[PDB]
Amino acid sequence: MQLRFARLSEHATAPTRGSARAAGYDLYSAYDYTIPPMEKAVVKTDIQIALPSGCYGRVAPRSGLAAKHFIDVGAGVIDEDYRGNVGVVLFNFGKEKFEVKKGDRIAQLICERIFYPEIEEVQAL
Amino acid sequence: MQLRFARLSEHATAPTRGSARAAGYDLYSAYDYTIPPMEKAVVKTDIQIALPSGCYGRVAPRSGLAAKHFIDVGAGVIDEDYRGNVGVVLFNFGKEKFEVKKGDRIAQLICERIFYPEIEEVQAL
Amino acid sequence: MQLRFARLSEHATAPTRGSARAAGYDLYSAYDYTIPPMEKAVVKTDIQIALPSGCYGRVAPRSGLAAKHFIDVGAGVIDEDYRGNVGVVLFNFGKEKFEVKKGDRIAQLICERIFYPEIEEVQAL
Ligand SMILES: O=c1ccn(CCCS(=O)(=O)N2CCC[C@@H]2C(O)(c2ccccc2)c2ccccc2)c(=O)[nH]1
Ligand SMILES: O=c1ccn(CCCS(=O)(=O)N2CCC[C@@H]2C(O)(c2ccccc2)c2ccccc2)c(=O)[nH]1
Ligand SMILES: O=c1ccn(CCCS(=O)(=O)N2CCC[C@@H]2C(O)(c2ccccc2)c2ccccc2)c(=O)[nH]1
Ligand SMILES: [Mg+2]
Ligand SMILES: [Mg+2]
Repeated sequence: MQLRFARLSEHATAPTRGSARAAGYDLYSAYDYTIPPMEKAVVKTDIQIALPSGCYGRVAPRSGLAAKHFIDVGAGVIDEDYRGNVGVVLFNFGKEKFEVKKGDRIAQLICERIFYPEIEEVQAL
Repeated sequence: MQLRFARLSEHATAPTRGSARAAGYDLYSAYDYTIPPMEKAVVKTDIQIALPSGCYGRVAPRSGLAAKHFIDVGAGVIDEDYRGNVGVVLFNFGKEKFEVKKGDRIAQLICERIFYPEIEEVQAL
Repeated sequence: MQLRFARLSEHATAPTRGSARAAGYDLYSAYDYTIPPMEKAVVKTDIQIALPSGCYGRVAPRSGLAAKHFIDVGAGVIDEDYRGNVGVVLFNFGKEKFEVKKGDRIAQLICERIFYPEIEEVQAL
């Protein structure tokens, strides 16, 4: 099934995936942020998504931002039934401030397949 | 396609999942920990788990603890055959200490589906 | 349901997985690196890989390095069609430098199953 989304404001950008077999859709900041050194920011995308059945959506790092600028992505687990505004929690572990501009790609969204098991307690395994 | 667990001591709390389609089961600390700024702790759950076949268990961040308190989860890959005490490695990148009380939810456990491929070397792909 | 790889230099070490049900294959450094406290390094494996169809390759942390040495892995999303040198972005959040010696295992490679959905914009969910 498809990944669907809707744009919660005009500042949102539709996620894109250039390559057919790329693991994730690019997520774009809907706003300017300045993240000082050793600080975190929630970067809003102003999109809502409806994930396909049988996965969650992992908000995962973009490789170049980590290797060049020491940016990481925190949190990241979007439940299959989440319909709120997707926020990317960015961590700037670098020594200088990191600027996000509206329309910058700042993370990717991977549809990771998972089980939804029932849980059972036993005395010992 | 059940997740089974056992309590290794009476300090453990059975993992829970509120929504049927949340990605993960909440893991609870069995102990109090104080994590100073820019430090790590291994927080013990005092549970052992038996993951379903075809996945590993990812210990992943709770979204709120990351966006509000700059808490991140390190390590996180529990192999399908692991039967030891589940430990959550918490990183506090905040400027203030972070208190874990016994019984606090500190991470979530996601059953992520994976392959177990054989490996082969070639001269060049 | 083969993972295929090729060595790009003679400094590369073939990835290994000791347990049949371990989530990932060990990745080994091709070089010596010294990572200062609160810094990062891109550790080259000098291998290229060809992932099985239906997954991407997560470069994930080794549990012991995170809980003992405060090492974490950045980036980590290797697309199914990536044929370049696999680099591991290591973050040293410890107060002491961390030494990587050529031949050390520095991360694991997990074949995470994923969907590759088409994307559809709707006016609202
Ligand atoms: O990385 C993630 C992980 C989960 N989710 C979905 C849950 C987001 S949230 O439901 O949990 N949420 C939306 C409104 C408030 C809160 C929040 O935006 C937030 C911002 C600031 C302080 C506390 C919470 C948020 C956003 C992104 C990640 C985590 C929390 C994301 O969007 N991104
Ligand atoms: O996040 C993870 C990832 C893997 N595992 C399973 C393997 C845990 S462990 O086998 O690898 N382990 C138990 C004995 C020592 C070690 C440890 O508790 C540890 C604590 C402190 C210093 C060194 C090792 C541990 C626990 C949790 C994560 C990583 C290490 C977890 O529980 N949590
Ligand atoms: O963890 C990852 C995530 C993705 N990839 C594949 C893309 C690697 S890369 O194509 O994107 N790459 C190869 C040459 C330059 C770049 C790089 O080696 C790099 C090193 C130093 C600065 C900037 C980029 C790299 C390697 C690993 C992760 C991120 C960048 C990895 O190997 N490791
Ligand atoms: Mg506006
Ligand atoms: Mg995953």
